[PDB]
Amino acid sequence: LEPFYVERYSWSQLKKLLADTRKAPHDFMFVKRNDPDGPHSDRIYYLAMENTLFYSEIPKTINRAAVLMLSWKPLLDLGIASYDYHQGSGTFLFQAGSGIYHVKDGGPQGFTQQPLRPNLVETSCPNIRMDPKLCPADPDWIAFIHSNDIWISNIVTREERRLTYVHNELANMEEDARSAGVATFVLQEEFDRYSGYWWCPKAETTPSGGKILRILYEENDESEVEIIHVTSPMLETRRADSFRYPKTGTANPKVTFKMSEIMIDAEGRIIDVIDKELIQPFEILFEGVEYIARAGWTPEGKYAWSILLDRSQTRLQIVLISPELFIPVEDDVMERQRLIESVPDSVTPLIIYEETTDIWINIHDIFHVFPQSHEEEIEFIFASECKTGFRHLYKITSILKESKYKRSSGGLPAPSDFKCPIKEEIAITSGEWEVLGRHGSNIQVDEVRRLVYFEGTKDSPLEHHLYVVSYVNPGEVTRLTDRGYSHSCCISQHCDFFISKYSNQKNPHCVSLYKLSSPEDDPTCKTKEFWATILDSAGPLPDYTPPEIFSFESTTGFTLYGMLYKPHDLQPGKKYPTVLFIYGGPQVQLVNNRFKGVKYFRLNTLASLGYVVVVIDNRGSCHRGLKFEGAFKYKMGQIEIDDQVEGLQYLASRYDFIDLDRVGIHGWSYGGYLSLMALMQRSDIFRVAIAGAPVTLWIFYDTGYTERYMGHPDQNEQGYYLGSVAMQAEKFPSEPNRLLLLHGFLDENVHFAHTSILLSFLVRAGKPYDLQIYPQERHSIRVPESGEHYELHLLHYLQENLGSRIAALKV
Amino acid sequence: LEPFYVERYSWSQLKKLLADTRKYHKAPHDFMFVKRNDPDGPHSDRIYYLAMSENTLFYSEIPKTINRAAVLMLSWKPLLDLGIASYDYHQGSGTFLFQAGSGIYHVKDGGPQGFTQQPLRPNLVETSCPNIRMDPKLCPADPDWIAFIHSNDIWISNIVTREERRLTYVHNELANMEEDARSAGVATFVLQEEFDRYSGYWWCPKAETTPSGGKILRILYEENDESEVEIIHVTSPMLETRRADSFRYPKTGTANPKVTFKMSEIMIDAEGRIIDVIDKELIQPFEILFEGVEYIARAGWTPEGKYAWSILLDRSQTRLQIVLISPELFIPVEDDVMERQRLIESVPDSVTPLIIYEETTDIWINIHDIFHVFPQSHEEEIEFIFASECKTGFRHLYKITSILKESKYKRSSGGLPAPSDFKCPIKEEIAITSGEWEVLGRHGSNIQVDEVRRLVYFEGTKDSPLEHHLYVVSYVNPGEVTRLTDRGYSHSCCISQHCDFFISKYSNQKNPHCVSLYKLSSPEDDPTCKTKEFWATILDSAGPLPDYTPPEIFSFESTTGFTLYGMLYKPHDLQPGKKYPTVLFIYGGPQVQLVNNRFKGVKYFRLNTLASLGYVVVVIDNRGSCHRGLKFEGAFKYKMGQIEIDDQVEGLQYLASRYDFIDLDRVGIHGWSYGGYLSLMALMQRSDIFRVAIAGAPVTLWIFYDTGYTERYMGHPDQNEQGYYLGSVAMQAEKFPSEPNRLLLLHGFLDENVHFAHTSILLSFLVRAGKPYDLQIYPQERHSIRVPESGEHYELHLLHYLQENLGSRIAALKV
Repeated sequence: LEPFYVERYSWSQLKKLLADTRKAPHDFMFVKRNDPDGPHSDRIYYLAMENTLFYSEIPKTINRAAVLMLSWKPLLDLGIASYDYHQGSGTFLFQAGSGIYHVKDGGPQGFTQQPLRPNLVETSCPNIRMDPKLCPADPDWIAFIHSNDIWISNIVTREERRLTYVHNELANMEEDARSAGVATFVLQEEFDRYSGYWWCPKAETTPSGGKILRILYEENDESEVEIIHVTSPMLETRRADSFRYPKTGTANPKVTFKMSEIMIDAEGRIIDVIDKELIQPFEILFEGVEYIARAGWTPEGKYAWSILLDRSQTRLQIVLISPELFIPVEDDVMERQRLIESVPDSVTPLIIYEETTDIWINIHDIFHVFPQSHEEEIEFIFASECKTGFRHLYKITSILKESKYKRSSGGLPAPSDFKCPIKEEIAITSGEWEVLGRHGSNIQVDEVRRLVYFEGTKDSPLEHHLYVVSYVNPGEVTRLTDRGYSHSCCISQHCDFFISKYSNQKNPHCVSLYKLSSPEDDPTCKTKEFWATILDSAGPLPDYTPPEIFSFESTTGFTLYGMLYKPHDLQPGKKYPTVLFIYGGPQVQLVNNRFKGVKYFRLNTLASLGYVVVVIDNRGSCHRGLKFEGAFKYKMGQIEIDDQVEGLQYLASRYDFIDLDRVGIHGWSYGGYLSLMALMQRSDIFRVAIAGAPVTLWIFYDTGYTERYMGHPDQNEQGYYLGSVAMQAEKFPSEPNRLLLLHGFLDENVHFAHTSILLSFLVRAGKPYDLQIYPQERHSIRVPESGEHYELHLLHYLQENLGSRIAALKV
Repeated sequence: LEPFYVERYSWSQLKKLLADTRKYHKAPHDFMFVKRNDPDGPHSDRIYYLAMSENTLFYSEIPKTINRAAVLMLSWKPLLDLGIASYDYHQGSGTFLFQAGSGIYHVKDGGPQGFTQQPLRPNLVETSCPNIRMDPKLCPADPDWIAFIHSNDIWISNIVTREERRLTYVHNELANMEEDARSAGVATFVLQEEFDRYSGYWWCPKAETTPSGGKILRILYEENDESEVEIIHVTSPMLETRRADSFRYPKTGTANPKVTFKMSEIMIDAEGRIIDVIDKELIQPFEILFEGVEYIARAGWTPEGKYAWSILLDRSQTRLQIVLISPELFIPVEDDVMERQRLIESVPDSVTPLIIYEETTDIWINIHDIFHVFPQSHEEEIEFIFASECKTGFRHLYKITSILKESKYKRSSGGLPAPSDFKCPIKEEIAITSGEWEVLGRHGSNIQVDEVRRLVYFEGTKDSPLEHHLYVVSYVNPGEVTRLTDRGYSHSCCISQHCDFFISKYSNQKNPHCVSLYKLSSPEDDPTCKTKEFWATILDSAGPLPDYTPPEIFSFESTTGFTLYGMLYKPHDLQPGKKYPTVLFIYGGPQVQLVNNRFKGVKYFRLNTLASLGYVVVVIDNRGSCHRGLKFEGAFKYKMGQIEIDDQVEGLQYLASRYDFIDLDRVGIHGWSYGGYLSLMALMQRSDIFRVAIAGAPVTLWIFYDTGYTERYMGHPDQNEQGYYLGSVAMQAEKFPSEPNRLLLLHGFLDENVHFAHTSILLSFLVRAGKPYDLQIYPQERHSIRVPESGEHYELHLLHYLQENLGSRIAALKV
């Protein structure tokens, strides 16, 4: 064998090649036409290219010889991120820039043929308005956030009112702290729980003959949370912004629950508002809870629910919270004494389902609730990894029992006093595969036919196929998407059509509309049909040779998957240099059968310079159950590279053109962390390491993430020590050219402190580094000029220290 | 000629190279002479001084005669037993006062109670203060009393009655940064970094006697209000915490601190106990009495304690004033408006500030520590000696006499004073020195005045710009400036208070720093004439250092008119036929001369270590440097960055003709602070000359630097749009090389002077202009690199960078 060498370009010549070589539809919704005679069945509304609202028409019959391309009809007159709806009126609502707008299409006021004009919601608010949500009960009321407080605005009467008076926007950060109706830093980053207020879909009637609308919300008080100083984006000022960051082992925000009551008289104006806190403290009612993972209302509207975790995140609880638990707020001490006794004892919180595990609770969106079937029962579907070790739907019926705790007593509650008995727990699915419940995946639930649809890993972990099965008497799981592709699917609310954003490794991404059929003898059975196309493909894209997906049976008893990009125009005899992209952290799988030319376009660019690009999903990656993910608990850093080195040596034996005297590693966030761990642990295997936003020291990262995977720092001092590359600075090479550090100077998530503190110890260890800073970038890179420079320095750094003979000369 | 290429060592090898090279390796200061007054005794004087074994007070015995056959070494008798930066002394009682860490201690020696023959135990001054007590000062009138600062307020403490008392209630320590930020007795950031004025309060040297038998002491003090000053954030040394400390930094063009004089009258009874302390504001605002003044440069008191004096600059630093301020100008602080109005009218209109000297210049005023007031001979006049470049363009001594006239300004009348209303007439202004050379007045250089013989001793550049020398001259009939120090060495000097001895710390390019005592005699026929004699050695030289070839001081007649000096490090073992890679070291900014006849082996050791590995090392002092007059220095006024490289190149090209071993196709440049600024400018302006540029803590953008410096040399930003733009490398990022392995930035992450945002914002524009950089951060370091482990890693990454991108053949291959 004789080593291949890559093109020694200049700096500007590399900028040439990048500069030269150069979003999908989403948020679908279905509305049927109520059309006695006419042709079209449905009219859908969705978001795509500024990025705004489109609509389309679904024909009742198609010429099955030809392929129907559906038309992108524009819904608006002239981006848009997330919209709301109310079918009973047709009332839309959405955000675009600072302003909020509304139209009508479907309901009592017709189907518009042409693009209807966007009518604005006017305001008496001094600041930007965030997170607009429609009330289902009243189609005319909406709610939104303004300076960490909830307002409501009426888009016909033009009547506005501030509901929560918590955040004093004139007072500064250090003294203020509180919020009401927004999620904190942790709950948005680590739990994808972006909103913090939820409308009630019903309204109680008053003695005057009107209604009372309801809004649930949490009240965070971040007073004990650590203040941290990130540098301000305007480097001109030479100042830093103070923002709250609950570091591992420190206090999280003082969470507690609240609820509103808006009396609307017969005319439609607000009578009088009542703001309501809990009957007792959050510590006493919900004992040992330290996070509010999700919340919302029952379709009934009688109970408001919330999923609640303990601090270590090893105890999920689903609790029902009836509005009769809340009382109005009062400064008068003995008036509240009277308010508490008038509320009964039997009106009590109800833990309808508790579960534990010695790994962790992965929080998911899936929680369908059925209408109140029997009197003191609640039928509901829920997902859980706890039982089998894999996420499966369990139909549960919990007895809504009167509590053994009476607050009148004076005594304090025991741990089991709000635990409901279980009538049943029917496992709807089962196996060595999971149901998906994050990133827009959930469950479409037919209640007449009594079915349930879902995404999962049944056919393969590499493909996210659509599946269907009954919830009453469950059994066989019917696949609804063609093999070889991966699918992020959306089913109709009427269960007759479904749309499937799909791609694979060779062919780019598309979208397709599909019709579901069902024999009239048997509701259970369902078959699909290729109905239409919403977006045609980009074809075998020019200059793009993808990687062939490989798997290998690991020495740890797992089928570890991987992507292998081979050098474009392959030379037998001449072995090539090798580069290894990586993330290998929780909540993320890189290797699946999907088009990796969109986001991972550069990997292909490296393949067309003579770099062997390899990618592996080590133990810890998602979509493969709790036991596979759970491998690294308390042991982040320690195992991951050994899986990568193993999977690399499978490619080394099979394909000997991979030169293991020229091995490079690169990644972002956790990816950069492992890239440092690679060079630190395996100096012998790995030549160069390029660390993007490296987590160098786990005591600096937030609670929500780190306590989940590593526990509380005090009870795992070694796991933190071993998992923190900053401590182990002496273990790095005494050889330059092998350690590049890349980091955004304004990083809120993986603080630049990680890099600076690592560098501090690297300096006193006497260890060389190379370093680039992108001073205008936060966590990722969200500016063209920075991104251009990153890629430009990446390819040149590899060229100068891995690929070409000048790099071979440096040793 | 064929190229030379340096030997490639690894990172691991060079670390050992630099370690071993350093495997080997503070002088005395703050001297004082006290007479033994022992006719029978063998010693005339005893000298006290600060030095290291731990920096502390020592002493030696100065004999009345010596064995002139051999060299007498002086025994360093330690005064103490338990770091002392500075110390105070009262001649009358023999009382030492000095901060040492947290505590403020005192001992007695050499006064009326005699001279000890062993160490003395330091006696702590006890305290109710929670925090560390900074800036101790003995009251000259009463050595029982002292003053100090605590949380930016003046406290006084008696060291026998144990009485303590806070004198100012300005800064409240429990309240945070933004909501408070006032101070009394303390010098602000700008006054310490740019003007080297470290104290902000001054004891009135004499005591007034009350009718009862007690006495009044006085402390003049500066009261600063930093409310309007820019609050800048720098990262906290505790990286652990991931926080940033706030402090006040007047950026170029922004608000400076708002200042004023205040006086504290301390009435003490006949027992030594505080009766009452009155705090006194000025009778009119500082804005009105001192029109135009931005900085209180220096302050103090006349010998008699009759007037407080003050040296005052306007914001542009073109106008300087010396103003006498009577204590009668200060009236008590009264909230009661009817009471104040009476206290205003109590003071006569005839009492008024006295601008006893005023001068302008179109270049700038360099502040200095030379100012000597005489005994008051005539009752409505004052004599003094002062230094100035404003007359000839070179810093010289002038014996000014000023007439303390009554002002035409009466406060009574109600209006504001005219610009000339406080200006005294100058009765005479005798020039004591003159020529194209300067007297020195900073970094401890100062005059000593023999008031009996009517002479003045001083340091200057008369013989050479490369050698500081002591001189003596009359101030009555000034003429022959007699040199006292021996030629061939440069001299930092100290003269005895009795003018019969002088100490020198001297060195030269070959010989390390030696410290010698010399005795000053005079012949009976002419007391104007003075002659020295080698009396003893205080500190002996370390002797020419092993493996240190010192450089040679060259010079060239520049095309700009001036005789520019430099230093040349020839590579060790020259190979005729082979041409070496060149490394240009630079500061090349104001207030600094690198090139002079001193031993550069201590500080600039690695310039030699570069030469031993086969690098030519050049250092040039371009137009802007100190010690060559104001005209020379002024060169880059409004033009920083624009002219310095032209001088550096010209010197480099001068060396290239005289020596062909300079490979001009492989030349690098390196420097710190202003050195790093010009190192960036070298690459930005002269790509063709300079392969690599290694820039330490570089000033990238002049609006981000402080008022006191930046406006001195560049004026107000509004008044010099172009000079700022052209002088700011951050604003000209597009003009950098697209070739990598040329630009290297170094910067201390915790820097207070040249904030790291200079470097970060340069990178911001280098990125969005697609230009490559290399970077090293030193996260535990401020402006200069302090921690030894951090310094070694800089020295290492310097040599390796030079090796891979300039020196060795692997660098040549990279094209």
